Amino acid sequence: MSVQVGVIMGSKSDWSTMKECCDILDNLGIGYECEVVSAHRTPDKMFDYAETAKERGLKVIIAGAGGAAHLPGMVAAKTTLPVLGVPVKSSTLNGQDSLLSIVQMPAGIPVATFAIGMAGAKNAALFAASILQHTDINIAKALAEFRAEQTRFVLENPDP
Amino acid sequence: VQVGVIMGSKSDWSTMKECCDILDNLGIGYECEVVSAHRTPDKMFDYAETAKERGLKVIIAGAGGAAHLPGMVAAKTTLPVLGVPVKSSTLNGQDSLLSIVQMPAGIPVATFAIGMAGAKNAALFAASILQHTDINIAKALAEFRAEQTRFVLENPDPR
Amino acid sequence: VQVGVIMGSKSDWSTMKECCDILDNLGIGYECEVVSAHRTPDKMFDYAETAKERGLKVIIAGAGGAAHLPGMVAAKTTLPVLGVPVKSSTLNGQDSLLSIVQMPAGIPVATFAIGMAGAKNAALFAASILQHTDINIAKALAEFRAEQTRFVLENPDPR
Amino acid sequence: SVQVGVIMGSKSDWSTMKECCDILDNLGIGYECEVVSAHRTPDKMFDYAETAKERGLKVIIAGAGGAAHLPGMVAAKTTLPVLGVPVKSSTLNGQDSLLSIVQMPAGIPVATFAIGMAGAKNAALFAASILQHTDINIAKALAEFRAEQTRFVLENPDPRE
Amino acid sequence: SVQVGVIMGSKSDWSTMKECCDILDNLGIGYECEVVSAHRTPDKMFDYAETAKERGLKVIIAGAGGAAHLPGMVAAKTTLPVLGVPVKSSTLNGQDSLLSIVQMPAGIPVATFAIGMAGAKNAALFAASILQHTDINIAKALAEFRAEQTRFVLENPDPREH
Amino acid sequence: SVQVGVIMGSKSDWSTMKECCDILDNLGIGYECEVVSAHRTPDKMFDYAETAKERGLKVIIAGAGGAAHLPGMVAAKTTLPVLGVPVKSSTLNGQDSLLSIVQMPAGIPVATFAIGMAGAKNAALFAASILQHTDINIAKALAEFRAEQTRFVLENPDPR
Amino acid sequence: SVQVGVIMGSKSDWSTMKECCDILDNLGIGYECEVVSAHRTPDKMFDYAETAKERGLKVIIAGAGGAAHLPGMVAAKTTLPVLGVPVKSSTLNGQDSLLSIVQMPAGIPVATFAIGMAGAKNAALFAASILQHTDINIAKALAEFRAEQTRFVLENPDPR
Amino acid sequence: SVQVGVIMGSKSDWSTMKECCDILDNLGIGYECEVVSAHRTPDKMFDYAETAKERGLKVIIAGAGGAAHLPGMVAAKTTLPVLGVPVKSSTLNGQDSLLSIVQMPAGIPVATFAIGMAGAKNAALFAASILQHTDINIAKALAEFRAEQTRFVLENPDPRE
Ligand SMILES: O=C(CO)[C@H](O)[C@@H](O)[C@@H](O)COP(=O)(O)O
Ligand SMILES: O=C(CO)[C@H](O)[C@@H](O)[C@@H](O)COP(=O)(O)O
Ligand SMILES: [Cl-]
Repeated sequence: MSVQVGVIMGSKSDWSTMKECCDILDNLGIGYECEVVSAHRTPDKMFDYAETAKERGLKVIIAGAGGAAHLPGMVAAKTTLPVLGVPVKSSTLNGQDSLLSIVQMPAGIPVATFAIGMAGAKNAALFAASILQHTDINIAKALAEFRAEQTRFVLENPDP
Repeated sequence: VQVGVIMGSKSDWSTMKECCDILDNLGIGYECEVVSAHRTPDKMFDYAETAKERGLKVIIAGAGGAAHLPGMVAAKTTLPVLGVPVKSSTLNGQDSLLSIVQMPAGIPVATFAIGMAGAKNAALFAASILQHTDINIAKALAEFRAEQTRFVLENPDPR
Repeated sequence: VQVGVIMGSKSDWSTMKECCDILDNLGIGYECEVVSAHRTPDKMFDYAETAKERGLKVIIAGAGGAAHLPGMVAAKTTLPVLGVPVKSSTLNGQDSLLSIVQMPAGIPVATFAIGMAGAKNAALFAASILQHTDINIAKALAEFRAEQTRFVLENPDPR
Repeated sequence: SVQVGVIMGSKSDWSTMKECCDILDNLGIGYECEVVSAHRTPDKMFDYAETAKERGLKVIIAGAGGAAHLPGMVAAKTTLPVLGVPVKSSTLNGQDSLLSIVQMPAGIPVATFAIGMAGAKNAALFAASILQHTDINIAKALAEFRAEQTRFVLENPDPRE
Repeated sequence: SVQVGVIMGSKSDWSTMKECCDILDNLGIGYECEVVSAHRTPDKMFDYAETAKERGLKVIIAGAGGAAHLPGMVAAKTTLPVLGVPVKSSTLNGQDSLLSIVQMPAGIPVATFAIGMAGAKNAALFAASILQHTDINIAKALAEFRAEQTRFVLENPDPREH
Repeated sequence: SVQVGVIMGSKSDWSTMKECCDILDNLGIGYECEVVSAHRTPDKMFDYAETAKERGLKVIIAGAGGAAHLPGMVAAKTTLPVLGVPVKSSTLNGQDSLLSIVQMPAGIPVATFAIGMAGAKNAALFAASILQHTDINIAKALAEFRAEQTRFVLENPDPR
Repeated sequence: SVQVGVIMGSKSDWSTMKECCDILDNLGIGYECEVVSAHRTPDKMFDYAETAKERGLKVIIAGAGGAAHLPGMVAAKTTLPVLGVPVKSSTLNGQDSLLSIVQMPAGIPVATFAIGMAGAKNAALFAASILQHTDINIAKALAEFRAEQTRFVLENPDPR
Repeated sequence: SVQVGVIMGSKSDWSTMKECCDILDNLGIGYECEVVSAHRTPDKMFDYAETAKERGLKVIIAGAGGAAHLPGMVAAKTTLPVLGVPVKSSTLNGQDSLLSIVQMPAGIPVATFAIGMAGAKNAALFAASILQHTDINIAKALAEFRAEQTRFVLENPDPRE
């Protein structure tokens, strides 16, 4: 698969959330790369990643971070590509800090924000597919089939 | 007409007008409509079912309180849906924000800041989806960002 | 079958089972079913539409996170809908609660406690609705209350 | 006939609770409205709840703010359905009242609506939905209300008007 | 002699409320402890509150969680000072308990303490500070409790101790 | 004869704490009211607390907002009952004030009342409930105030 | 001599940050103030942080609201102490600003003060306490500021 | 030479504040660690803050939880910089700790860091940034600490294994 989505995260500890993103991208046939890019510890690398993403052929960036979560916003500041933000569940405040740090962007620089934790990691991937589908038949198909199968799974198991 | 801007009531217009203003400035075609998830549920379903074949590429949906409009629209279209939490009078949009962003795995809504900020940013995010296949939008967005940057650099000492 | 007990997903069963248990204890006919607002939106609309003609008098709906199921069922039936916020793993049901209870004026949802307490109480409130027309349910509910009172008066010493 | 009791802790709740009464007025439902304080008139409170059923009330709608105990205590003392409206406190924007009403432990339910006027209105509309089952006038009036709110959106689609 | 009434909505509050009683014991203060539910035994709760003063009680400590109404409804039915302990609720970690107790409007006070066992302990120590004014031995015991807690920290300054 | 000390961290707390003092005046209870800052006058605050019992005070009522330390630090320096009134902060509507006062660890209690003027009123009424035991005049005036407020609601049942 | 850089995300933050500047003036501390937007002028922000030490700045005070990333991103790019002032957001009363600034994971600290003008004033006062070691005039001026504020409460005990 | 005083309200804070001291050790900064309770040892508290400067301290790092008053009260009684660490509380996950420390009114500042271990570590690292001007060895050690944390991310980009 050609490499269309960049999945980045603040530290290695985030993997247990962001893998669930990568797993879905994999299931949908979507080419991606994943990298640890810290906004606070590797600020220059973060700018360089953001700046070059479009000319490296990426179409969407999914960024995950926790606590004072700046990674998605600062990446969005340095690329015109759509940036999707995953608030990672923080051990002290259960991701309330993550969520507000990402979602409350003032006007001018957007970050599309999804649910705290794994659910938003999964949804970021599916939203990335809904971006890439307009341009890519197999990804359009794969997303259609995912939705059809999740719908079937609930229709087939009505008795709890 | 590539963007559908919708909201639960006319009371949301003071917020969503700002979304529309940015789409105009960027030369992006849009329609704007009151579509209530609770009071016009059948029209909400129809709207969402037919958006793609009507040629819409993104839907931007605002709602406050128990804000169900974005999520229910996303349930019924594969187009990307952008959720704007409208500031509630009682809880300052905290209800709006959680009701929109906390979608469980399977049906995503891209959520932006509470109020006017999220409205603008939704228009600007839709621009970044649409630039990929239209160079007039790429020009217009580049320029928008160029100008907002220039604006800040022109006024450095606030005294 | 007078009470429809529904939920967004199977994971909600550990909560919603306690609702059904109460209805059993009180001799109230019910059905329980997984109906997803986001994954089976058409089925949902259908369930809500046909509920009255199928004989249901009340619908009890549980959901967690961005909890849209009760509001949307309420939008599509004239029957009273009771909302149970299910405890979400990240925000302890704060999101579920606000997503259910903060309905704007026009379409109500009667909301109960987050978690098991709300599930049990939904079932009891449905009994309080249905007692008006059936003496056996009135007796059952009066007995349940008497039992819970006796349980505390007879066990006054925590030591 | 007087089928719904609308009660509240204090007259300062009236600006919220009046919106509940105006909706019952419009649906042609008979009600009484009354200040009954859980904290300042606890005995009258118990009395009101105790006698509601014999007085012919079918539903009680109770509003309060702060440490809002009125809905839960009435519910403790009557088998009638009680609806709880969290009144917007000046300090925490009704978050205290919401939790105080909605977080009832298993055994004594209170049907809880939205903080403030939205909940007040919805409380009334929800009382209509309980009462409709045995009052054709009420079934009619509630269907006309929902038809109207639906029509109003369909006929005014363009917010730029 | 029985001067403090310790009450709570349910037996599941005992793991918290037991800590209150332990302190009352240590300070030599007479008390009774009883489950009295505002929602399931509202009439017994009125009865308890009503009769407290004429039964010789001087303070009531009430614990409850969730939509915690016990402390405030007791306070509405007695002239005695009532101390409220918010019990840590499973769902909202006692945030519901705390607001349902402390946010009483003007007219009927409930002195409120910290969520959970910290508040249970402090409710007892606070009742001791009410009673000390007319009870010499309780004054003595409270002085000594405070002296001993100060000494414990003075004797253990180095957190690396092992 | 002065039995209640009413203190507060700054003059701006007066619009709240005046309501405490006004109830004390109506119940016939002697008090003094003083600006005592935990952060700007810590030595005076220690001294006030240390000498309160000696000066004849039976109860201290302390208001503060924000990072509200006055009630708790006074309680640390007297064995008298200390009543805390969280004053409504401009930024967080008294949430910071409430948590700063009520969440005392075991060992040093502060009796905490509602945020703002309702808490100020109730601290006074609660001080009365402590003082009534040893003073029949305070017991009578408190009893009347409750009978008054009950009768007012009872006599005005129609809110219109 | 310019030792403190006072920066803010936008002109609208000046209503808050002016109070910081006013206290620096009173303390006789040289400072500069500049609008530096993390999200709209990211390159300028990296340059400001990078060049601060060589320009002779000793402390940076950064104000921001919403998803407030300015203080954290400046701190990532300079080893100077960075003080963060959460600006009161119109929507969430600065709760988002506060969590966005204070919740920095281990590695890159930001010293955080109160939401709003309280924090703006205290950041100035705290910058003075860092600088006082290095300058006897700043040390005396801080000493006096405190002496005055203390005296002001001792001389004015009656709140009525 | 002891330049930083690390204090805490009780022994149950050590699991957090130990992480602050570890970092001071790694940076070669002299410090002392002490249990000083604002509520149980208020006099010792005042004396500790009073004498800080004359005993050679340049910065105080104070940790506390719940109604966390230690950091603010020490700042009211010394002219030295005080750093505040919110200790995670069992009931409210350090939300009380944070607000009790950070929301200091104008006049007496406390520099506040993240709730818990993250904040304890960052207190240490912020203290080092105050003191680096003073000792070229401390500036070297802080510069190296940062380099090391950056290297760990730049050299380990793929989180997969
Ligand atoms: O003081 C607190 C917590 O001690 C907060 O003000 C509460 O309001 C919080 O529990 C949120 O509640 P909801 O958002 O669930 O209503
Ligand atoms: O996300 C929510 C919704 O429940 C809140 O708005 C946060 O603000 C909360 O985490 C409180 O934060 P503090 O009270 O710790 O500032
Ligand atoms: Cl920023």
